[PDB]
Amino acid sequence: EGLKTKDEVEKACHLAQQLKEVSITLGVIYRTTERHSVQVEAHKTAIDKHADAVSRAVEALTRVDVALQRLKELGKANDTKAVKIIENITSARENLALFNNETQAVLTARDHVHKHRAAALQGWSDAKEKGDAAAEDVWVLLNAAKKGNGSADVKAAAEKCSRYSSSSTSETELQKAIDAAANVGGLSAHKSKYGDVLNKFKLSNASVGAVRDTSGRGGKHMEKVNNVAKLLKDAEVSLAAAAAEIEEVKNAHETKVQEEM
Repeated sequence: EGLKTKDEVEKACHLAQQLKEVSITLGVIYRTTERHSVQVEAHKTAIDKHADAVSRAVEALTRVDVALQRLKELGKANDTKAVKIIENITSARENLALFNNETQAVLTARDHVHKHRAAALQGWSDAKEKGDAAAEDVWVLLNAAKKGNGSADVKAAAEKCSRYSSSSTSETELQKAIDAAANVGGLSAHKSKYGDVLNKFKLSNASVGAVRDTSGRGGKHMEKVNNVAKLLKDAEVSLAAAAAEIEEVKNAHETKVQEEM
């Protein structure tokens, strides 16, 4: 089986084009992930800045919990001023837990973006390696079809065939080309090669979809980070006051117990 009819030549031509288009279309699709890498890196910087900016609030909250733990040890954590202080600070405690949780979610999303991007890249590279080589195999038949005992129409079609598709490929178009070529004896020797090219295309493309979805979830977590970071910073002065007050309460109960022993 060489390509002897115009129909066989055209099905081979279209396939060779689509296989060669795999690397070009996938590079285009891959390049859409760079904006997501930039976004996640930007989230990480913003988180590091928020972590600095909230640290005085966090320090005050730690001081409060330290003093409360000591009041609980003394059996005096039911002191009405302690109770009042704990009420006053509970929203900030809750906001700190949310900041920790949403920042973690942002950072996991960041990790996942890079991982999906690395897989998209490797998928692209495998797809190109396979696609370019399978297209070369087809071109053996196409070039042979320019000469010999095929029809004049077969030879002319082979002469006309360009290396390149005029538009982007896709899972559907590549598969369409492969399926059309299933009818053609000489091309059928490479069927498994064609399959593996398509599988790598799918994998790369799916990884790019995962980058985009992951990055969208990341952004929504980051909005919550930004909201709660501001609430913590805003509470910093009242948290420092609360820490001093409960320290005083705790110190009074310490000295009452010392002086009573």
